[PDB]
Amino acid sequence: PSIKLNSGYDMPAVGFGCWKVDVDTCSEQIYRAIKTGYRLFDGAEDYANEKLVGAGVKKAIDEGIVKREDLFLTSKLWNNYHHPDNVEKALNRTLSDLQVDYVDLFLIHFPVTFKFVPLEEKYPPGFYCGKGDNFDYEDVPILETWKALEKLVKAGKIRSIGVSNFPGALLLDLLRGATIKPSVLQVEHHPYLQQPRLIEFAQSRGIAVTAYSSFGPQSFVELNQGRALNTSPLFENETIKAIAAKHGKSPAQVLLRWSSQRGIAIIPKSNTVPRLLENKDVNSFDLDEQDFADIAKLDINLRFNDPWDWDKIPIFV
Ligand SMILES: NC(=O)c1ccc[n+]([C@@H]2O[C@H](COP(=O)([O-])OP(=O)(O)OC[C@H]3O[C@@H](n4cnc5c(N)ncnc54)[C@H](OP(=O)(O)O)[C@@H]3O)[C@@H](O)[C@H]2O)c1
Repeated sequence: PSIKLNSGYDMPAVGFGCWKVDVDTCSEQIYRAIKTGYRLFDGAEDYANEKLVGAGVKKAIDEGIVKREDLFLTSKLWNNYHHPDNVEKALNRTLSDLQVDYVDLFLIHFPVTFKFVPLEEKYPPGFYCGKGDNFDYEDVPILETWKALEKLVKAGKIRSIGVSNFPGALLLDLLRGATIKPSVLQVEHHPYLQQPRLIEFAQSRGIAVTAYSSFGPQSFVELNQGRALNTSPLFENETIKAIAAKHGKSPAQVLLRWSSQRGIAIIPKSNTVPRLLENKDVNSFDLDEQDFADIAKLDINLRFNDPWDWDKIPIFV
C-alpha cells in the first residue's frame, strides 16, 4: 500500500523508523526489515546511523532481495545546515553514508537554524553550534533553504522534498514561495496530540502527512524524558483497550490503524521480529466512526518533541 505524492512518486504507506535503533544491530536490522518486506526507511543526519543503514541496504541489494528502485529512502537536513552553501554538503554526506546516488525524500528536519559547523569538525553535530555548550543561530530564512533543495531536485540528487515539524502558518508561507511544492509534512501525531486542523490543512493541499511517535510517550521513555515518564502509556489506555478488544487486535494495531486508515503514513520503530510483522499490517481491519470518535476524546495537546525544551525556541507557541 502506497501514497501518491504530488511529485509523482509513490511513497510506501508503512515504513521503518531509524531513530535510536540499537547501534550494534542497526545494519542487521535494516537488512532483516528489507527481507521482511519493508520498503521505506525513515532516516536522518541527526540519528547518527546513516552509514549503518547504508550497509544494511548494500547487503540486501547485493543478495538480490531488492532493487534500489524498490526502496524509498528518506533523510532529513539537520539544523546546522540550512544555509544554501551548506545544504549540498550535508546531502552529499547522506548520499555517501547511504551509498546511493539520490534519496527518495529529503525533509527539512526542523524550522530551526543552528550556526553552521563544518562536517570535519563535528558530525553529526546535535545541539553543538560552534560555541561551547551554547546554542547559536544563523539568519537563513526557510525559503532560502527550500530554493537550495529545489536545485538539488533539479540535479537529480533528491526525488521529493518536504518538511518536518512545521506548524500550519509556516507551511502556508512556504507554499507561497515554493516552485516545487512540499510533498510531505512529517509531524508528531498520536492520540494525545491530534492536531486535526493541521492534518486537514495539509491533506487538502495534496501534501501527504507522515506521523511520528505513533505510540506517544513510549519512544521518549528510552531517553528518560520527565514528561514521557509521567504519561500513562497509550497501550494501557481504557479506550484503546476497549477498541482493541472489540476488533480482536492489539493496542498497537489500533494506534497505528488510527493513522493509516486516515491516509496518514506511518513509520513505527520496530525492534523485534514479531513487532516487525505486527506493525507491517494493521491494515487488516477497519475502525468505525464510533472508534474515531472515542479516540478523538483523548486529545490533550501533549507534545513530546518540543524545541521549547532545548532553548525556548518558539516553533510550537
Ligand atoms: N522530528 C522528526 O521528524 C522525528 C522525531 C521522532 C521520530 N521520527 C521518526 O519516526 C519514527 C518513529 O517514531 P519513534 O521512534 O518516536 O517511536 P514509535 O514508533 O512511537 O515508538 C517506538 C517504540 O514503541 C515500542 N513498540 C514498537 N512496536 C511495538 C508494538 N508492535 N507493540 C508494542 N510496543 C511497540 C518500542 O518500545 P520498547 O522497545 O521500549 O518496548 C519502540 O521503542 C522514528 O524512528 C523516526 O524515524 C521523526
